[PDB]
Amino acid sequence: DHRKIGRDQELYFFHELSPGSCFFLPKGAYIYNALIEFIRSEYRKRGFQEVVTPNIFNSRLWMTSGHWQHYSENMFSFEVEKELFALKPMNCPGHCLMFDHRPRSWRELPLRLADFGVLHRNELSGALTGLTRVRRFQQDDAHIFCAMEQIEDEIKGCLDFLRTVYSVFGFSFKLNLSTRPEKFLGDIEVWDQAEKQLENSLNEFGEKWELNSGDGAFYGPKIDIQIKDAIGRYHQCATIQLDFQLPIRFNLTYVSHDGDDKKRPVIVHRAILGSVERMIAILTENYGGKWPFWLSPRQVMVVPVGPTCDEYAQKVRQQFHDAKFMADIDLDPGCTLNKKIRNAQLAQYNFILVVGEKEKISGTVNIRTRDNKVHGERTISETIERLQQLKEFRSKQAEEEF
Amino acid sequence: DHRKIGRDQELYFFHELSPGSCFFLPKGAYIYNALIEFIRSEYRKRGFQEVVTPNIFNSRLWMTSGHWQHYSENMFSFEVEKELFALKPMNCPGHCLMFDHRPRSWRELPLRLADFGVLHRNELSGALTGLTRVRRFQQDDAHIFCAMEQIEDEIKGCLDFLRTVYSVFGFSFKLNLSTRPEKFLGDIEVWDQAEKQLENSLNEFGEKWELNSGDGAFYGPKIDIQIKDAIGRYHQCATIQLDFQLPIRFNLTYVSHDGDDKKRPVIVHRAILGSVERMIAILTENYGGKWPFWLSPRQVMVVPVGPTCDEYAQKVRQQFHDAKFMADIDLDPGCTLNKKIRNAQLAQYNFILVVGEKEKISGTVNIRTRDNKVHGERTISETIERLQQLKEFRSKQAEEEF
Ligand SMILES: C[C@@H]1C[C@H](C)C[C@H](C)[C@@H](O)CC(=O)O[C@H]([C@@H]2CCC[C@H]2C(=O)O)C/C=C/C=C(\C#N)[C@H](O)[C@@H](C)C1
Ligand SMILES: C[C@@H]1C[C@H](C)C[C@H](C)[C@@H](O)CC(=O)O[C@H]([C@@H]2CCC[C@H]2C(=O)O)C/C=C/C=C(\C#N)[C@H](O)[C@@H](C)C1
Ligand SMILES: [Zn+2]
Ligand SMILES: [Zn+2]
Repeated sequence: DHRKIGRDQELYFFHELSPGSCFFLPKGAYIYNALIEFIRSEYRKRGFQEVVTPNIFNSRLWMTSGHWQHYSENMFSFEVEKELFALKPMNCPGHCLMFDHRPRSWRELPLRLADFGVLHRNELSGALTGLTRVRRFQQDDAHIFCAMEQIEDEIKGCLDFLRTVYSVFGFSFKLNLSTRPEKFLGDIEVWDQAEKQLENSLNEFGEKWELNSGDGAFYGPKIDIQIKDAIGRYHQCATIQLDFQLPIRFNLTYVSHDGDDKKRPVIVHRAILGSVERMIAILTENYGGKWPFWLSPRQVMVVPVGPTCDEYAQKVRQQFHDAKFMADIDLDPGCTLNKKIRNAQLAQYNFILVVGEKEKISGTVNIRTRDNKVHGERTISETIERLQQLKEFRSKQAEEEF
Repeated sequence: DHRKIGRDQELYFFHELSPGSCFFLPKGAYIYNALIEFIRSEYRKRGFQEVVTPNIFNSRLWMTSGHWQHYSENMFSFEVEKELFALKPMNCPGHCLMFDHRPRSWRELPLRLADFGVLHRNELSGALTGLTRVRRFQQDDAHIFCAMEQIEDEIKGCLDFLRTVYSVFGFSFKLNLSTRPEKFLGDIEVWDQAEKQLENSLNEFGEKWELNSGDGAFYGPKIDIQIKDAIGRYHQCATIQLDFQLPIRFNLTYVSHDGDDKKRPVIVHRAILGSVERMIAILTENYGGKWPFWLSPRQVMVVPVGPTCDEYAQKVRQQFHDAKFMADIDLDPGCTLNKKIRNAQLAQYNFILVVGEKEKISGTVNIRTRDNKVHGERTISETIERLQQLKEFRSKQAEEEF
């Protein structure tokens, strides 16, 4: 489904020379960068600070993190000057080094570090499918370093995030709490404070949530989120994961209000999209090829009524292109208006701007949609402004709200 | 000094667990993304199309491109499922695969594909210095696929690209043509057409250039370009490099206007900044920590006169942060106005917004620069507007031009 649309819409493809990795053609790449810019746009508002980290590390780091022990087979390892190195499966330890880079206080907390960095995980070749099961991807990854007392407040924020992002997509979602398992690490009082705060947040949030007892990780309790597509399928995407182990293994510390300087923070792993790749696949199948305007690789199709208008159509497009819209043009003299409009619709262009003598004289465009409805003849400036609003607010039906 | 400035400004650091790879703190990360965004802003105007490509490839690909026989000592390679894979030192072969993905025509040319993808090259620990000699970097990398006859024009565009970017940085620059070496591959006629067109555009560019004979690569002629910093030191960053070998090795063809489907295009490797890392090192060295407002990780410092205004100050600081600016705040009740201002000026904040009771009721701010010049009182909206104009135009002196 999403793969066939990927090839048909010239979004992305796969080659046997890099299994589990994807090739994004300029349009799919536009979608990639669009999603990332969305996440960042929310980061700037929510107090998340993006960082750039290394993609490879010495084996010792993975030894202290616990990957070399429990993840070793999923990691690509190689040798640099007789020392063991590996590509990062996760961004977490690198962020731990960043927190531990200098002394930190309680006034810095909560400290939220976001990373889009490239993750590699070694998946058996037989199990690889499309963008769903991959060896390479960029996850929208942030870690929250806070005090225990702050947890409840950070979680509710973390939920407010989800509900916002998904509400842009038009997804409905369900939540579930996985608590302390049989075998667990660290003191149980910490576990209890944490889980109490988690429950309080989930209840304050208002959504019906499920409790899976003992299904949490040994290093911390967790909230999992599943997304429901248009057809009603569920995909595990978002997660909120507490880690008490990581601060101990990297010996992480802040200076309390008190301030005792031996207090360790709590780590919160969170992702919302999952990975960009995964979100792209799911969205490609969910939208059925019809992309919302802000995500759309083909936003505008300028078509002339006749060759006489070929120049005007060139101007118009350029102007829309200078408005940061993805705007193409159909100049083929050997094809009819209706056929160009229809083909633009089959190619899933959100807006088709038809121009003719009347439009050339008045400096206007005749607005057609993908649906294909008529929005009449408007000035190019009016149209640009309206489209700009539809793009900025990420309207899911732009054509109807025009 | 760029290391010392990186640490003192809290930009980036290095760790023994990943030598040759850099850790970018939120400020350095801002600089990073700002540079990439600049290059993209110029890509959108010049007809460059960005793509996303895999970071690891099968040994077969590198044996096709020639990296296996040539660059293998600088490549990190590892075994997966009894097959050799490697991290990509360069983006080129993947782009060749993207060109070869479907049949193409003269109408599609020139086809300019840009890639910001992460590149690793294996450098000796002893050779590693800061951001200047690294194992990990993101190149601003583009490949132009054009017909031979188009070369002279494309090169011209390339130069115009070079001229624009550097002029934003305020960099003067040198140009040198390297031509066919004694040991060379490809037909000599092709070489002669290429070098002819290169000479022509270098001459129509109107800037003095040096001729280095036989100093070119075996696979093509090239134009190397060096930038001079404010101190008068030259750095090798930009390159335009022709490749006839890559199209042959990957068997790339397009359909000519005349109907011939057997014609190979010419590949043009181009990079303006070299690597983002490298450009960051050079700019850190060049500016002395005094960043142009658009590149500056510290844009705005909000200082309240007294506790009564601590509220208003945080609203201001918030609004500016929503406006996408980097805006900090100095709340310390134990410190005087003048030393908060002086310290902000020492920390190289471009603009210092002082906020009193008078400003709280008026919905205004009192503007002071890094150079300790007063712009007086302006509304928040006005200030945001002017600052945004100065940011969008990437002005070299924002403080003086406000
Ligand atoms: C090295 C250990 C392997 C662990 C047993 C892997 C499990 C399969 C599972 O626990 C992983 C997990 O849920 O990670 C989830 C991540 C978060 C988002 C998506 C999920 C993701 O990235 O897949 C987060 C956990 C990171 C955890 C650590 C780190 N560093 C732990 O301290 C460390 C003990 C993990
Ligand atoms: C495998 C070959 C290795 C070649 C001999 C390396 C030389 C040391 C040097 O010529 C590399 C070079 O100039 O690359 C320069 C790149 C371009 C900008 C920065 C520079 C950069 O990235 O450093 C570009 C060349 C890419 C070339 C190819 C590819 N693929 C060639 O077809 C292929 C034969 C390269
Ligand atoms: Zn994590
Ligand atoms: Zn190249």
